[PDB]
Amino acid sequence: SAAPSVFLIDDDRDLRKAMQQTLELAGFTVSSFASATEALAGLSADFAGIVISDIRMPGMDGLALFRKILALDPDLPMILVTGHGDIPMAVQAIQDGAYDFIAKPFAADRLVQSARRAEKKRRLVMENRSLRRAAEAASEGLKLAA
Amino acid sequence: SAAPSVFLIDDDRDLRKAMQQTLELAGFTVSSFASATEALAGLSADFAGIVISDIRMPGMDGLALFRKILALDPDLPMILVTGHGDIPMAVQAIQDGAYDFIAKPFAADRLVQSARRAEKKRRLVMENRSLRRAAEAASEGLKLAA
Repeated sequence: SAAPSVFLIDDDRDLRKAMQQTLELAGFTVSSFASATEALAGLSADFAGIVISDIRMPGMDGLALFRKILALDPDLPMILVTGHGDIPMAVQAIQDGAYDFIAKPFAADRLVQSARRAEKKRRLVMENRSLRRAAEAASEGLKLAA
Repeated sequence: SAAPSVFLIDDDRDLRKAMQQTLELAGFTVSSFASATEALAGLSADFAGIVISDIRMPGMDGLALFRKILALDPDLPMILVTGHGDIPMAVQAIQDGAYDFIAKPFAADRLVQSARRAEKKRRLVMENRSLRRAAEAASEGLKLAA
């Protein structure tokens, strides 16, 4: 089915671009944004992809965005791109539900591996949800029938 | 249901112990081994847990163990504990199907986060497999019935 999906957020257009190309060259369909609120407006518990964001941003930072996403769906994985100094915070965020972090300057291969792992997680989640809905629907039809 | 499960492999009994206690204190049930072949003898596609192993070991190393596991079940996640010098290889192994790596000397929190992510992945996989089997079984019964 559809190629793996990513909502990518970064105030820095040059880094946003380099990361977006890395992901697209890895087979992902990417929607990128300069701001978190804009990305957020397109997100819901039905989103089949993952979110990748710089942890620091003017306005809504990466952890503020993470908390909005956690509220939307704890199983929608979020990856934090972080400078060395903010790693401890990113590790704390992971303890709180964030999915993973990538250190800057970003290594293209690490970015791809982290995104692929997160996307497999989201895919399993959506498939699980789908199978459960199918089991319920079937069960409901039969229930009525008999 | 059952607590998250781990097969932990390390030739070094002191590191094996410190890692095992970290995991058990994090809620995992751990079976630890000094050698890869011994751990391997207890593994199959039905294993509900994850594998964590030092990448270097006398006899069968961590990548040799990884290749046996890949052959058993690509979705049984394997985490490599690695020294700084072997990180590039561990990254290559991840590109080839290994799940993740942890750098030595191990940080207790990073070990726990990596194990929890891998264990959630395995749990989703086993649940997916279970739901599919349930859908097939139901479908088969109905097929016969009608």
